[PDB]
Amino acid sequence: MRDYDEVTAFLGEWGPFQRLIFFLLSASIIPNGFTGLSSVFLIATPEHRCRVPDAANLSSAWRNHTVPLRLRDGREVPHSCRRYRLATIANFSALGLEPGRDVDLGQLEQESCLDGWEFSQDVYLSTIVTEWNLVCEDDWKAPLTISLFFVGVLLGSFISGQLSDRFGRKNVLFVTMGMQTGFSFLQIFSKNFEMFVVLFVLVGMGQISNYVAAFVLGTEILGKSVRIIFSTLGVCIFYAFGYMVLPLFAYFIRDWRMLLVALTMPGVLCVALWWFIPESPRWLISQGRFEEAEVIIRKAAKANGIVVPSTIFDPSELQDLSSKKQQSHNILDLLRTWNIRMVTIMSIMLWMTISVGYFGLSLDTPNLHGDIFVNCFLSAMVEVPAYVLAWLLLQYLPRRYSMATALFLGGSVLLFMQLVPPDLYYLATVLVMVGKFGVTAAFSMVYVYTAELYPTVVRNMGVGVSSTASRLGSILSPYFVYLGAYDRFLPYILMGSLTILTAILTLFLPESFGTPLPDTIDQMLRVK
Ligand code: NA
Repeated sequence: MRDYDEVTAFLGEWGPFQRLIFFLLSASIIPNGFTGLSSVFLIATPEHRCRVPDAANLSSAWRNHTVPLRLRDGREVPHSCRRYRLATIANFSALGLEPGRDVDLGQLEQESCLDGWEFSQDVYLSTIVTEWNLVCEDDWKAPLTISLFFVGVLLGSFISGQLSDRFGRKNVLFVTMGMQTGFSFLQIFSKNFEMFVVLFVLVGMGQISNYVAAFVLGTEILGKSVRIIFSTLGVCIFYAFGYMVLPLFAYFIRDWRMLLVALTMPGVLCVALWWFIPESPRWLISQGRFEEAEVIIRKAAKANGIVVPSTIFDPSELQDLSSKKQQSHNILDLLRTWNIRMVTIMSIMLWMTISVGYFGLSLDTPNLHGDIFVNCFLSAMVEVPAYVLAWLLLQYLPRRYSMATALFLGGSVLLFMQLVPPDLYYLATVLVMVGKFGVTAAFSMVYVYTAELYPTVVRNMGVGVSSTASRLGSILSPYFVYLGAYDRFLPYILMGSLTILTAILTLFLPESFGTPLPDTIDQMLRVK
């Protein structure tokens, strides 16, 4: 009995076919890059103050003091959710009494905005926050729509695998890419907040589905070695490239409708790949469609320029290939033994905390001091070296110390943020970027570490559980940034403390480097 990897070895690990599949599937991830974190610009909050109509007979003296003041960063700014009672202000404004002299501004009555907000346009022209006034009493609705986006991402992860197994990798890939672009485009015509949130949920469901489908297809077509490079550096780097390109558009386009129009344009180009990406021959063989798999294999061989007589490719054996034993599906197997139970709980906590930190640090860029566009670009740029370093470390160093050090650096750098004085405010940004670098590195390494820790019989189930925990952590991430209203540094304190605790936790996991991967739970390494 041969194996698929052994029968198709005559194609070679690298060449025009593998090069084209690799770069066409990796480039298909660029739309996933700027779509996920577009909330940084679509749902931004400009400066605002209580509106006052023009019908009030207020002189220039009162027109400068219609809103109470508050201190912020030492300086004073207008109150964002209160205004002096317009009836009372006008009552003696008409009579000629002057502000601050006759009537004490510290004793006047206050009321919430009855006529709306102003939403200064220094940086943004319009956002969904300005569109539907998601401020003050309704400010909690801004992080809710982001959480619902990640909820949709969560739900899409469950059904995408089953759907692609039932209907094929390419079909689901392109269908979900089409639905993601169609629903993202329809948001331009949103009529109310509810329609926008529902469409955002479906957008996230398609974004995850067309990411998982492309990942599976790429990992199934490519060879034994190029598979790991594609899985770890290809898609991640192209996602980072998309994330880096996201702020370049937002710099020129500052209207959420036009920004959505621009960000959805590249997704249309990805439809041109239908004639250049083949179906996974392994899946077709598993379906019994050996003729199509043979056709695709012969086309690939012709593309690579390898002469393929019967003595080097016999399609009869293609119908009688070996098949690996099914992995267990009962989730109880992960919790019926002490060691695997402890490992699973530690992996869940690790993945959830890393995801929470990674997304909280990415969503908090608009609040840092400096240019929001440059800060977003820097946040995206540091991911590339993080991925390269993660790959090199996994290639040459033990995972336990590598991840422990990465998490320690990331968590510790965030705690020092409160100590930076305003004279060197820019030192805060570099600390945040270093923390993002460390968190990205740890997030990249944790996948390979967890995949190595679990045995073959429950590897897929354990990785899936850890991924679901990571999705939950991502869902929770936007609410950590929301705490910035109640305290400027609380989100960083929380994320740093959790990252440090996770770093200490990593030192208790067993070390898989240099040890053969186990096949059964009894061969699983024992926790410290
Ligand atoms: Na994609």
